[PDB]
Amino acid sequence: GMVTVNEVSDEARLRALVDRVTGLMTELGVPGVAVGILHGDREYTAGFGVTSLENPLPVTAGTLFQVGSITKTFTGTALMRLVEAGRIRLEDPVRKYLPDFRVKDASVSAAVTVRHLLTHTGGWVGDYFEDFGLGDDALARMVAAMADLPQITPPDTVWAYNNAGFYVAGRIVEVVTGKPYESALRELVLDPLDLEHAYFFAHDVISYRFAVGHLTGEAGPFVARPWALPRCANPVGGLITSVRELFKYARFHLGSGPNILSAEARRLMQTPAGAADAGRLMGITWFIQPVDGDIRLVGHGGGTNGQITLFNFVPGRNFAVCVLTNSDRGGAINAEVTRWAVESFLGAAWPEPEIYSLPPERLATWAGRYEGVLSDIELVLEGDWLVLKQTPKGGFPRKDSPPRPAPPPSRLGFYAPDRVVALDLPLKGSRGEFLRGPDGSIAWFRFGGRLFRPGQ
Amino acid sequence: MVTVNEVSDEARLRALVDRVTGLMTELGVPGVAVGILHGDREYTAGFGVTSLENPLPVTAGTLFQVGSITKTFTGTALMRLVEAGRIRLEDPVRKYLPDFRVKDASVSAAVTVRHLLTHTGGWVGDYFEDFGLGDDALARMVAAMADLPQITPPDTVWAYNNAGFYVAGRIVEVVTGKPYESALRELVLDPLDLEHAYFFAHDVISYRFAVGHLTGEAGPFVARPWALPRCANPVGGLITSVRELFKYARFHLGSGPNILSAEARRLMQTPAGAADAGRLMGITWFIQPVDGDIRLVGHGGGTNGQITLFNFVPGRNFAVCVLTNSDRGGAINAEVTRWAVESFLGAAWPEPEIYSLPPERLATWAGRYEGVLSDIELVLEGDWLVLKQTPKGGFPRKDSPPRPAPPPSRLGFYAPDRVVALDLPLKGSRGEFLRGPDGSIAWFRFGGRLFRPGQ
Repeated sequence: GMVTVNEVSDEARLRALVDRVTGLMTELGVPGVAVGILHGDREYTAGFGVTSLENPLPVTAGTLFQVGSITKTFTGTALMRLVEAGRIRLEDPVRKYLPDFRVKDASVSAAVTVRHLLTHTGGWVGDYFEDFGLGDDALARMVAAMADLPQITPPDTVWAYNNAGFYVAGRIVEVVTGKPYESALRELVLDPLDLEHAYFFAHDVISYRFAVGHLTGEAGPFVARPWALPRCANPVGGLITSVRELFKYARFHLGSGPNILSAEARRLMQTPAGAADAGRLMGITWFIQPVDGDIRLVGHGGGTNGQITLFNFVPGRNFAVCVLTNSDRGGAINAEVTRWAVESFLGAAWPEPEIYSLPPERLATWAGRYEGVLSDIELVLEGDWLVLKQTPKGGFPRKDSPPRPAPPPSRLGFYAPDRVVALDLPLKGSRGEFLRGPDGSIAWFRFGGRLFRPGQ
Repeated sequence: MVTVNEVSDEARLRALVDRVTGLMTELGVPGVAVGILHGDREYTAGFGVTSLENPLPVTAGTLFQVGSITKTFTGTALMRLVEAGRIRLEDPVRKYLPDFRVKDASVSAAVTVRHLLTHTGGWVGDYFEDFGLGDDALARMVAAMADLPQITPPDTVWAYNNAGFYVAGRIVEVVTGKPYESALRELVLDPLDLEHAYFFAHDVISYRFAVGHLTGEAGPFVARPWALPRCANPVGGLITSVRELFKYARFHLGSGPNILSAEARRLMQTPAGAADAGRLMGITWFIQPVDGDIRLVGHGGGTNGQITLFNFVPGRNFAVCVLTNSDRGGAINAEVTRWAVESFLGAAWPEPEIYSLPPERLATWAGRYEGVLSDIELVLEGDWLVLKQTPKGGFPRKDSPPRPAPPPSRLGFYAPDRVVALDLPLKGSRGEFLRGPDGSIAWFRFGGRLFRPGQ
């Protein structure tokens, strides 16, 4: 059962895209993929596949997807909204607005600022997902539950993707505004930017065209259940929107949109506040990726229960690209579509780092167990290559949800000292870094933004 | 030309599929789902599409908003707490809700649980607002009922009372110590093995569901908002399919597991008095006599563009199910139910005989009639009285816009002070003029709701 090509705005221009994507989906098993490209006054949209495997409908440019972690930028934009009005400062401590907030470390609980949450420099355990109902008290109970959150590293030491840090970021918006986050996000960002179809609950998306998530196991893909994230995770990644609205979001952040943030504040979100992971830079919620001289990708990735998305934009060039898939393997599509649009519309040259292996005597020093909070990473020496074998521990989306189907193993190839990238689909493209301790021993293995402790 | 999706028995339902395929193109309903249970044989029939913007074939497993049918589920939970010796229908409400209050002080102290389940409260029945998506939504609504005025004193004039089930549902919450949606699972839903019986959009979204359709001037369109307030879940927030309503039907026929005693279900199906339009009122059940010993026991359902109907005949292992996703599906709810009764049991449907009234006599019933959710105008046209409904809004939410008014319908008499509409989509709805002791018209009961004569 091959994939469908539902809608293509320009057929001749996106012809290479149509064939490049229509191929991958057959490979990975992605049920549906929505693409949107922006270049000056022109907008290029393309829809592939079906919304659901059980309930198929053609994926279009207006199809509603769960953009996932892209919502963090909306939370940051809403916070910078409050910074411009003189109500919040990024250097202010969190306890200035939530005096009851606390994590396991008391010294960190009193020194963490708003800037720490938006730059993932808190240091506590990030991937922490519980459910506290569907009422407006869900987010306030999430933050109070963070009192047991242990410290992985002290703050401002080793960069770590922090989902839990945005519970506080959204809760700060709740307190300073005095309204629920979903209403406040709608008040400061959605309504002024004319984001018509941008929702947080399933009771607003049912009557339209939406996508469901898919997990792929041995015998193929299947619908991912449950479809909805906990309400307390909405400031983290609970937004549901389409390509046509992500275009409006891109125009604003490119300086070509309305002024809910002055240009000065918008460029501050896109100024590197420090290093992130895998050669990326950390803005204010924004990820910055150097490419070709002045050309650098600003954006963020997304991923819920079976819905993997990506959003990027080039400042001063009026360029943007959105890719929204409904499979746990759509990240491979997210990368190739983003790369082609930059190489096709901006004519840039991409930094393809040289892939190499090492003598197996050295590779044996990297193999072993690597323990995370959401999954395990398993490196074993097979042939002249190191192979990554991931194993989800369970706990997503709910604390009782089952372990998701593990992806097929992939070979690891070095492109720099202590830096690797996966060479086989569907993990192909994900970079990793071995952070070593003061004695020279492996202290962490950062992969996908998360830190894994060497167990051996 | 409407696609036929599923038929369990094409031969036995040969005449059925033809009647529905024609009735859908006439009224404009996008999809219906039919389920017939007779003995050990079950007959299902899938029809049409789940949506006009996003069609999908409707099957027996397609999730429909059964609407006010949920009231029967709420009464089943309370009747389960009846058997456990936890609650009593004759007990006042304040025994379980000591803070409960309506505008009338005496009624607040005398209303019982039986009053809630039999629509005999007397306060304003149609009262809807929103208090969030949390487990506190039902508590804030019952507390907001402290201002609901009295239309009539209790046990005087029967009237449909949605509000009473806010309290009847809240009584389940306090007695069990769980949310109302959870308490229903623990009491009836899970004991009867009905997985696909949900209340929230976030649980139905991953499956096949039907969206509501409203019929306006430019034709039918997808009804927004799809969602009902969480506090209205004890009123009519249940979402399920035909496959699950069979087990629910089988249970009340006795051919299911006994979470309720046999005499309890019989006491639920026993008429506790007269309701509206010749129907009888049991414990949440609506009883309509048709022929001899055969009686239709069931309930209607109505949400934002989804009309449903569920009836069963005790003593015959018989039950019918018709779920439509458009506001004009009521004629198909009656037609399929009417056909199924005398096709599988062989009875004779009570088709009322109509007689005409001179215009000098009809003019005594004409005038303006004011209601809560809609307005009624009775107009003399030729040798007939014409009903004109004018909704004012407030459904599903207190700020929702008024729905398109249904086409007017002529009114024909079948008994003194008793009418029945003759034109679609109102064809079949009977009305009643209740006369005060002084002989003047006190109320016009239409659609189970009361209307005051205009001043």
